[PDB]
Amino acid sequence: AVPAPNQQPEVFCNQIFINNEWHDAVSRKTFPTVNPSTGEVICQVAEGDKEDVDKAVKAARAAFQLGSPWRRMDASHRGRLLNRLADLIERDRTYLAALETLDNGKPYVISYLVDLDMVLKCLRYYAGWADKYHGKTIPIDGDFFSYTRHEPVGVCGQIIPWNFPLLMQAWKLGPALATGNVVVMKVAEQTPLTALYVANLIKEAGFPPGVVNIVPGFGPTAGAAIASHEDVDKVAFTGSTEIGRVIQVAAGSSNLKRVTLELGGKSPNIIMSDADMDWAVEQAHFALFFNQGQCCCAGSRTFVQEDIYDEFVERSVARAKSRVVGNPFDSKTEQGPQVDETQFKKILGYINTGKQEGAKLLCGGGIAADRGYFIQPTVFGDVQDGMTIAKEEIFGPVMQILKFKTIEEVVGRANNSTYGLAAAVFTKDLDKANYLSQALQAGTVWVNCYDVFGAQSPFGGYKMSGSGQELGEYGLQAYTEVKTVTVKVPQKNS
Amino acid sequence: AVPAPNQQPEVFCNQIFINNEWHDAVSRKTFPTVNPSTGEVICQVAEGDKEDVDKAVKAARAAFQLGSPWRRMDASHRGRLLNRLADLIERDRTYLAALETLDNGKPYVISYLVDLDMVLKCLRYYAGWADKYHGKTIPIDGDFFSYTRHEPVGVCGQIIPWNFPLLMQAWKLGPALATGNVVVMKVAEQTPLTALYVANLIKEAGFPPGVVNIVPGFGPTAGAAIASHEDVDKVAFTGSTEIGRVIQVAAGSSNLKRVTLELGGKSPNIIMSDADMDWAVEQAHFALFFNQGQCCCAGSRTFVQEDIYDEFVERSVARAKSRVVGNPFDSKTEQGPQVDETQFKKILGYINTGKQEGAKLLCGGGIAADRGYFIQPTVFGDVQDGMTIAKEEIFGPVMQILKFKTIEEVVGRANNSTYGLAAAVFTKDLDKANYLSQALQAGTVWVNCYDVFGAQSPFGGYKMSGSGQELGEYGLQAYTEVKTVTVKVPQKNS
Amino acid sequence: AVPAPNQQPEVFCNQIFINNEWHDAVSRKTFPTVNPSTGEVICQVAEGDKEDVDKAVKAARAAFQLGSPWRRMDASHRGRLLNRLADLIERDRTYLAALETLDNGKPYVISYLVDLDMVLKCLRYYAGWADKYHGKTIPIDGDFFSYTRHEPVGVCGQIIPWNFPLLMQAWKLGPALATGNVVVMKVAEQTPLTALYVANLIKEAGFPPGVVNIVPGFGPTAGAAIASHEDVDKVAFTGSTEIGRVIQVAAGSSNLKRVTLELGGKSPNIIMSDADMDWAVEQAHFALFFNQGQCCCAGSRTFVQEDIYDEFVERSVARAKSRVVGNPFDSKTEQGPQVDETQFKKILGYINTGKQEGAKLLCGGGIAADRGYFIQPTVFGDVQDGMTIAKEEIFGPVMQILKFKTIEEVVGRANNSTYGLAAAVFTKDLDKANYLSQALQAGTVWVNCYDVFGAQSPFGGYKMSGSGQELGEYGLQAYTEVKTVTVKVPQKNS
Amino acid sequence: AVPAPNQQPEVFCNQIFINNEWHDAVSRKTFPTVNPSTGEVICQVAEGDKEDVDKAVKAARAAFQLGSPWRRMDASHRGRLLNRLADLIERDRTYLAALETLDNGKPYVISYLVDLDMVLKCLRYYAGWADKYHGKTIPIDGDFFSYTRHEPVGVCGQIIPWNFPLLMQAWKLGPALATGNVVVMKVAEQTPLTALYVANLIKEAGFPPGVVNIVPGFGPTAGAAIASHEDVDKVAFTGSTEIGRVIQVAAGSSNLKRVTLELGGKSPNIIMSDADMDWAVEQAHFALFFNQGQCCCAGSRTFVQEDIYDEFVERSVARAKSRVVGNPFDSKTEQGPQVDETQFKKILGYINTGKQEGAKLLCGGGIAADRGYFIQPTVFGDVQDGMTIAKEEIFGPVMQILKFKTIEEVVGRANNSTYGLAAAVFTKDLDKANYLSQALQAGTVWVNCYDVFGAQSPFGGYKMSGSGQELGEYGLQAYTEVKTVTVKVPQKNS
Ligand SMILES: NC(=O)c1ccc[n+]([C@@H]2O[C@H](COP(=O)([O-])OP(=O)(O)OC[C@H]3O[C@@H](n4cnc5c(N)ncnc54)[C@H](O)[C@@H]3O)[C@@H](O)[C@H]2O)c1
Ligand SMILES: [Mg+2]
Ligand SMILES: [Mg+2]
Ligand SMILES: [Mg+2]
Ligand SMILES: [Mg+2]
Ligand code: NA
Ligand code: NA
Ligand code: NA
Ligand code: NA
Repeated sequence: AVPAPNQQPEVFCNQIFINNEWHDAVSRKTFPTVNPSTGEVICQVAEGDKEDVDKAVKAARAAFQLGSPWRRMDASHRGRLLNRLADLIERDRTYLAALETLDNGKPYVISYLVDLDMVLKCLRYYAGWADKYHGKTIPIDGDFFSYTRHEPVGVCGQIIPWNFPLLMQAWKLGPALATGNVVVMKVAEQTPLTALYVANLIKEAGFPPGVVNIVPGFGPTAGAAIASHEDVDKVAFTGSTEIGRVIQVAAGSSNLKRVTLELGGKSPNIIMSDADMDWAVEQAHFALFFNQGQCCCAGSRTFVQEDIYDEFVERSVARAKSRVVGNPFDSKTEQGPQVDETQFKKILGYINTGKQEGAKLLCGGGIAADRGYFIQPTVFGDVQDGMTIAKEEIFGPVMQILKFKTIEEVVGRANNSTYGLAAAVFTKDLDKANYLSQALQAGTVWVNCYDVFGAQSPFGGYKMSGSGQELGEYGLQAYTEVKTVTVKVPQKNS
Repeated sequence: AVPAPNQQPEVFCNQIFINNEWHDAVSRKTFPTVNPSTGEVICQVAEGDKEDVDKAVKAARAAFQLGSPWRRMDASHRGRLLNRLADLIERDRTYLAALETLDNGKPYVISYLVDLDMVLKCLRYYAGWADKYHGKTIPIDGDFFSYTRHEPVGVCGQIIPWNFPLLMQAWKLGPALATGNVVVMKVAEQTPLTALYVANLIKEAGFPPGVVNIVPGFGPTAGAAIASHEDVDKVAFTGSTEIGRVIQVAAGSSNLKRVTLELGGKSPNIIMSDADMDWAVEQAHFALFFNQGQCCCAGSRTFVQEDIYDEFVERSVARAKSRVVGNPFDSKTEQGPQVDETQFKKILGYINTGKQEGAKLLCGGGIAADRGYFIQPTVFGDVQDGMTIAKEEIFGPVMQILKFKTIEEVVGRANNSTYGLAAAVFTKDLDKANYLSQALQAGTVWVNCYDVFGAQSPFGGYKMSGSGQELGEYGLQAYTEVKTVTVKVPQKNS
Repeated sequence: AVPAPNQQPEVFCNQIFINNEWHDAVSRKTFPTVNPSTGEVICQVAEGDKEDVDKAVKAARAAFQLGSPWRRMDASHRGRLLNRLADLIERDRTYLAALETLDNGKPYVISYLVDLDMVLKCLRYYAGWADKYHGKTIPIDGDFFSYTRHEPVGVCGQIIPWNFPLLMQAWKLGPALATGNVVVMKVAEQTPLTALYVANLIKEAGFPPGVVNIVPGFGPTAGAAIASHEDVDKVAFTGSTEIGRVIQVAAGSSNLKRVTLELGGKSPNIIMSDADMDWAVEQAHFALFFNQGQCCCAGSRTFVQEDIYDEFVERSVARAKSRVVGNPFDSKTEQGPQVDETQFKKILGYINTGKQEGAKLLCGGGIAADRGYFIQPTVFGDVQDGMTIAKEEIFGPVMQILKFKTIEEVVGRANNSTYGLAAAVFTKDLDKANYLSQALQAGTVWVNCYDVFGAQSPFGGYKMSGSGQELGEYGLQAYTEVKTVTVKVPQKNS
Repeated sequence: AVPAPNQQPEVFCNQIFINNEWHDAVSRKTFPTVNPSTGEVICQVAEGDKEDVDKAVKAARAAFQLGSPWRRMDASHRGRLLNRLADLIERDRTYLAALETLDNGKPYVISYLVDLDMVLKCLRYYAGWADKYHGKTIPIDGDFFSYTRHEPVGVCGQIIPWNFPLLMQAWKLGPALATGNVVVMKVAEQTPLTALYVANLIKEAGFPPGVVNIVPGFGPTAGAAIASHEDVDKVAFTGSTEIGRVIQVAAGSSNLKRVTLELGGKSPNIIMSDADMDWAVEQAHFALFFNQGQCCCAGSRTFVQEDIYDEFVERSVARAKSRVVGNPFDSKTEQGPQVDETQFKKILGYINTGKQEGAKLLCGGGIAADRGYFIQPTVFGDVQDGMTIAKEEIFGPVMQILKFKTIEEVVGRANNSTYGLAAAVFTKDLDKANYLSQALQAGTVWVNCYDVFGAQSPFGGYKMSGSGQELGEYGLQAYTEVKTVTVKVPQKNS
């Protein structure tokens, strides 16, 4: 049961958030954010740059000073605040889901039942961790008492993408705040609105001024200002592999701040001959097409055993042809438009490359509408490992189906990639499942399912898909500093 | 590759071990220990009673005094001592394996390749834990610094059975010593020899006097004296459910000492129709017959799906008929004699009980030799849940095979038992394996295998099979006391 | 800011709670609960006995069946339910604090700002643990995949005392429900009201019928029925050392159910010569007199260094003389009446004993009013270790002041006790603090403070003060069963 | 008791170690390693460069292949191998200590009693961790079974400095090998010998070929090749802050390999007026002068409270003047030469800068011998924060003594640094110790002691002193990859 959406939600926040106050950019400049379903400008938003980042960093540093309200606050109380924030987001769920759809393009039904639900679950999960991430008392040699304190890392710069605006903001705020850090967040230029509204809720929840600061703006300006800042202790980045390299170099060239990266992928989804056919087809469809194909862990290489290849393909094509593309506010819409014009064109370019290289176009392949950035659900069959569409992240509704024969063969082909974010295996056999989950070089391996995320389970990639993890207890590590205190004692006893 | 055994190993230790020295019982009484393969007395052993236990507890208490060598010793050094003990045991491996077989009856090849290997692995595993079981620093509300110290419980009474003499001794000493406790061990009257020789190695390894004290003797005397002692802080017991009750009652009626119990079982081994037949038959045989059937976790209820029942039974009977029973020092021997006359008679009684209640005797069913306590591998078919042989622990070479139709049905039947030590499932299906491992109410569930123990994995029972665990990190909990220290500080900061 | 109390709160719940419904006792019998401030009957409460306990256990067992709503519920949702209960309790905070004061006797200001605050913080802390108590994946030897599942123990019997009705209920429900167990709680006959009202909130919060069942009644009847029940998996008991022994014996004599105990103490509060005089005096007063002296961890052995003894005593006597005893609903009242006539007489008897044995009566020593169970704040000086009042738990407003000379002396005297629940050290010296905190044999050692509890920090005693812990992560151990699942795999790799 | 050293130990290993074999550099080029006590060449060593690093990486990658002996080896066995390596190093303890002193310059007595002892303790500690670093089973929402596997990161490049040759190699190999990774180590050009001999012991211990590969050579050649290698998964660097930046940039510019840095510091050692004078003076001396002042965590900023400044300085000067500088093989020698000519000159330059900026030269200040690189123990008084010697790491026998008045003041001055490796506090006061340990921004804070390291306690820096940690359980995090496996199950239950 989904409440009727306001297809034209009002925008209340569109400025820079610092010290719980709204500010215009120092330059007074603004940039437009577009509704991808219509191609029309929603509103103007303050264009933050270096000077604005500097103001935000100083406010974060001030809020992080020893003896400040945020530093003195009981850990259990930080949890109370995260829970309060969640309650506020839930109060405004119908509104936020509509705003998310308007700015991003994803179906309102999904924004409401999925994105918003996950935001709530993630913040409430981390609220619980606030007073539970213990340090240790260590039995070192000699007459000493030794223990560790798990202290906050400090001023954390967080740069997020546009595919899951509210969820990415929650994935970053949750562990950072639970562990007592202060934040300077740079939201994506394509989707800054929902995050800004949440900042209003952060203030309402009672978080001390300076604890969370949000600077909307571009990458080479605001984003780079955060990465190269001399007083930013750590930077968490989620986005393209290309910018990930830029971020790591900026950190090494500035103050050696700590860096964590969540990059893209070209995740293999392996269908063994003994899989449940109906289930495997629907899951492989979901694996690739979810969120207009704009998922880092999208199952973009669908490997199907030869004995079931023909039937699997035939059913996959039928499902892709039946997928409803249209107005994201319409309850029947399964697929909305791509996020912007740049992405829209990039996808069309990859489709053209697929055709040129000899992949078999089975359905779709072009624009789905005259207005907005809509693309038809596209399926390529007989894809080979050396093809561009089999190697590069398309980030669109373009499915690649490859044929294989043996389990030893598919392991090697699946692993022959510079990416290692996720992978999946569909089979009824115990031994095959264990053999594959162990052998696949990926941060997450799903068995008989796909895109199953939980605030409790970590999500991080291997190889060039990034470093470190998000969600779960592991997510707390990157936001913690370890201090060992070793005290001389009169006579140590067990 | 097994070294030739000395079939008549000399006995060097047969007294009470206290403060690293050998003592006769205060009464000067001795008891004979019998070789179960011949029915002849090996030698006499000091018969410890209450007064001897009192001496041992006082020695253990003195060695646990604050400032003592054992209390001041670095945790890493306790690990060094455990590793040294393991090296000494390995040096005398061939001798210990033969002495184990002489007093217990198990095949020398098994004593050498299994028992001794597992003793070495247990001690070395625990040596590694000595300096890694950390306490915690806790983010409590207010201006305080709060942390916990993981201290030793103190004087630990350990009462062990006779089925795995050396191994049970190691399972008890490993975690207790790794955490800095002191021990008063009461070994089984049927198999005291190997543990007394290890005491000699404990002294040789460098353990301070009083850290380990061993008192051979009977149960209602020496064992009860430990359970009811006013200065024993904890008692660990492994044996019959019946004596487990007496122990817990003795603890409650004396000084409320902490108690952990490892009792018996009637473990269900479930063979689904899609299982690997050959593997399942051999493993089911091993699951029940291992160690002359004297295993707490013996797969004494073999449930077989109806479609493969006939074939499974036919193959199980052939395997049981081919099992070689004889002199345990002979390399061809698969099964030695039962531990003693009492058990021998108990098993014969159970065999007769099975015949009387209508179970189908398929093979064996009688005495296998003139001398010693040898029983023929026995298999009962068409066993029903309400039969006594399907409910009570026989602890002998007597197999029960039951027929079932569905997975839902077998779950209920397998769980309808007052015991819950272990269980197993043989199937090739992923979902059946996961459905069963979750649904089975047992401490350990094996999938496509049986009796697979690792020093790293915990082992404990559910229901009336006991409480607490042994092996792994979990085995350290019962040997640790948690002290919280909460300090007022000028101003608490994250 | 404390809201004006309803000095005569209406009673809405006074029956047996089973399956989210109210029931009279099978016998139809009821017992009166008295207001300790007036000595008058508040109302009648159903008198649960064995047959009632039998009904509650059956309800709990049914609610725990595999596939039930409580068993299938996501761990995170158990957390949501606990947070909801907390919210309901906060909504009815004013009412609950008043009802607590009416049935128990403690000052309403304290019930509201201390007890209710702690109930909320306990339930909210444990709600956060629901989905965070992980099992392990273990690198066992050989070609196997081994892991542990932390499952609920099952039907947990919880018998609680009268000193902190609401808090004791929270301390028990929090960890038990966070881990998915079902409960059959037997509240104290002296204070059954507030717990019964919370049962109504449990139902309102949405917990499935049978998850929490409450049986008001007497000890030897309802309490013993739970301890000896054949289908209760675990029993947690908080109360007298005497009954603790009965519980452990009942468990061993019945079904070997798991047992944890929290008994009394005779906690030493050590004031060194360099301590802050003013702080130490107020804290020692608090340590002993808090909650009408009805605390298990009361600092009932105040050790004071000779050089500051005279001054400390002088100041301690003045503070005791100024302590306001009267109507608990009056904002000026610091000390309410003792819980009942039995306790009232026991305390007066101890005071007589103190005078007979030569302790120096410095103030108080008699009845404080002709109505209710009020006792004057009493202080005994020059107390010696061998005195009855220095060894036995008085549980009243009777303070013992002892003189000592050296640090080695005080450590031994503090440790020369059958109890070991808590201890405290007041000093400005680093080394003295560390020397004492390590040497004192107590579950909790406070430094420059007393009675500092946090939901995050564990609380459990040493020696005869109990076994196991409550609060913190450690509290989850006793409510968890560990299952090892070991699966044969094709080829294990790191 | 230290065995008499061989003052001219023979060199057995001086080549590149790959696949358990010795190779000359592909270019055939060699470089001389100098004895810092005489200034003479000890021997030539193969000069590894990019091509050699390429061979090492291929060897490491081949040893890491799924199905390889190293990958299939039981975790417990990796522990056995580390323990065996430790035994071999202990067998050759006397020789190794001598060789260390010959190549490095530190006193032989220290090499034997400190360095070798810590190497043994480090390796044995990590051997224990091999089969104890568990993954987790997670209670995620929905009908799924989710767990994590802690897998090795893979090919780890390790670049180490010259101050503690053997210990640095151990600190690196211990955690890397315990977690199943493979190594390509680049030892310091100034001290390559001991590491190369240990490589021989690694082969003897039984480690599979290619698990550990050592490439002696220069930094911009061999070092940079590892940091920029496309097939190196992680790089761990210990050294100058300047090269740390180079490493991080090379990583971001190459394959986004994971990076951990262990840089220098300017650690504050704070002496409060209530400190034990004699203890504080000796410890402050040790803090700074240890290992020729060549310690990253050297107490190079000795803050002394004004009331005790004069006496402290006076006593410090006396101690520095009596410190014996000479032949490291002579038992009376407390300080040997500096590692090389470059360091020797840099230190002399800093002493010159100290005199020029107005620091009061109290003793020493020049060359201590005609031969080798010996420098007189130098002490500067009245040092100000803005001085060069007060800000830059000198890495020599040059002590800075600063005066302060208040605790609040020293906290600010101590923290006003770009570094944050360590700090110390000398005081008898409990509150002062807790106030400072919390307030100091450093990875390690010692209280009434200095340079207290334990294999159990983690060691890592804050700010520009590095990221990540070494030693303890924390040291395993950087060498582990986390894989999440999420499996669809029929019906999840608690
Ligand atoms: N859990 C097991 O691994 C295990 C082991 C051996 C036997 N059992 C079961 O026990 C049945 C009977 O064998 P048992 O008589 O040798 O077992 P048991 O319980 O009597 O003896 C085991 C240990 O406890 C000591 N003990 C005996 N009476 C005692 C007492 N009153 N107080 C304290 N300690 C006492 C024994 O001397 C021995 O050391 C077997 O047939 C089998 O079913 C179980
Ligand atoms: Mg870009
Ligand atoms: Mg018996
Ligand atoms: Mg009573
Ligand atoms: Mg350099
Ligand atoms: Na937009
Ligand atoms: Na025997
Ligand atoms: Na009452
Ligand atoms: Na050198």
